[PDB]
Amino acid sequence: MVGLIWAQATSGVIGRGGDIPWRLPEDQAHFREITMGHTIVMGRRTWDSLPAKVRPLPGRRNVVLSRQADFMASGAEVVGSLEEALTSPETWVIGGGQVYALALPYATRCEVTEVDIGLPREAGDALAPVLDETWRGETGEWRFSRSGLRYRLYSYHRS
Amino acid sequence: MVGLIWAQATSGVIGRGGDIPWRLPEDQAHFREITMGHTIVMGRRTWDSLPAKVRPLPGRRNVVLSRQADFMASGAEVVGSLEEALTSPETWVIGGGQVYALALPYATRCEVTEVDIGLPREAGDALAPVLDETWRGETGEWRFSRSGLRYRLYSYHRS
Ligand SMILES: NC(=O)C1=CN([C@@H]2O[C@H](COP(=O)(O)OP(=O)(O)OC[C@H]3O[C@@H](n4cnc5c(N)ncnc54)[C@H](OP(=O)(O)O)[C@@H]3O)[C@@H](O)[C@H]2O)C=CC1
Ligand SMILES: NC(=O)C1=CN([C@@H]2O[C@H](COP(=O)(O)OP(=O)(O)OC[C@H]3O[C@@H](n4cnc5c(N)ncnc54)[C@H](OP(=O)(O)O)[C@@H]3O)[C@@H](O)[C@H]2O)C=CC1
Ligand SMILES: Nc1nc(N)c(/C=C/C2CC2)c(-c2ccc(C(F)(F)F)cc2)n1
Ligand SMILES: [Co+2]
Ligand SMILES: [Co+2]
Repeated sequence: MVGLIWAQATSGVIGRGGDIPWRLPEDQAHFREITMGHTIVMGRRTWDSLPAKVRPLPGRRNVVLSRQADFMASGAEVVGSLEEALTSPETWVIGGGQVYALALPYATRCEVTEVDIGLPREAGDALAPVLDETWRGETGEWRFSRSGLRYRLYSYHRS
Repeated sequence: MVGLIWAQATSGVIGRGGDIPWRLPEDQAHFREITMGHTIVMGRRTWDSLPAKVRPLPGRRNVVLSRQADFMASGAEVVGSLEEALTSPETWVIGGGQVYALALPYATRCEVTEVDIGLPREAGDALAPVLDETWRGETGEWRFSRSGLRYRLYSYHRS
């Protein structure tokens, strides 16, 4: 099982300026629940976005994709291809835009948090992947984050 | 990864008289999508409940759990303990009531369809397992089947 997990604005923006223009504790808790115990695969830029204090994310096999053969990610594995990272029963691809696109052919689940923020797309933004017809999606109810933004979860799935 | 998948009335009834006392085509398509490609494990009574013309379920490794040492299920593997049945990247336990109770301590996910049908629990009924607070899951909310019944999906997980 390869899954993708991401949060996006309604416009599809998932990152900007190397970070994320919102922060929902409730979604972070859902992210921890879904990924705990499993492999997490992330691009190098997303690894760079994690403060050294918090990485590797605990209780998970942290894997970083990089084309730099000598890149060092203390507490993680750095691999040069996505296929190397797929040696567990569950692998969660946790970003960013480039790695979601690369991992989509391998995936059977996308856990997508939609953030009710009106965020027009900018040059340089990282964007969520386009999901074609093969994906089956249950659209959850709008929830109120304590941050003030509404959000809802889509659990997309395909065989 | 061991998951349980079932559809229940709100009361918890999943089976009666060797049958499922409703029809929900959207749930069947959902069950097909989640189980396709994977191992499916079922108790002998559930295997018996499938007409020979529609078993084994296509595209899945069908496994039947029975205490009869040399029971034959043409088109499936027969095992005498759930543990022999599991061997998986991904196994879905597909019923019925006895096998769900046996399998729950090994499960990390339950995919539950709840059918809004006023079905009282009756002596002899097959019942769904009742899930702890340790099973964290969203809560679907009510959808309308072309069968005319109302239904919703729960995706339970525990870390
Ligand atoms: N909203 C959300 O849910 C999430 C948002 N984000 C955001 O996403 C943004 C970063 O995403 P993005 O900019 O797309 O960068 P990524 O995080 O996708 O990392 C891109 C890097 O991954 C490596 N890489 C990419 N493709 C390959 C390949 N085929 N083979 C080997 N290595 C590869 C390269 O590393 P190198 O350059 O070292 O070779 C590349 O520079 C940030 O803003 C971040 O905050 C991230 C995760 C979740
Ligand atoms: N709504 C739904 O999602 C579903 C509903 N159903 C319904 O459920 C009902 C059947 O459920 P149920 O009556 O509980 O029967 P099960 O389908 O759970 O089969 C029970 C049988 O499995 C075998 N078995 C049970 N425990 C063990 C064990 N520990 N070791 C080895 N073998 C074991 C025995 O077979 P033997 O007697 O051969 O030893 C036992 O008779 C039917 O009405 C069916 O339609 C079924 C699946 C899904
Ligand atoms: N959600 C959920 N879980 C399940 N384990 C099952 C079925 C298990 C098995 C093998 C008999 C279903 C399901 C599928 C098809 C039908 C219908 F063919 F009768 F229409 C009814 C119910 N649905
Ligand atoms: Co699957
Ligand atoms: Co898990």
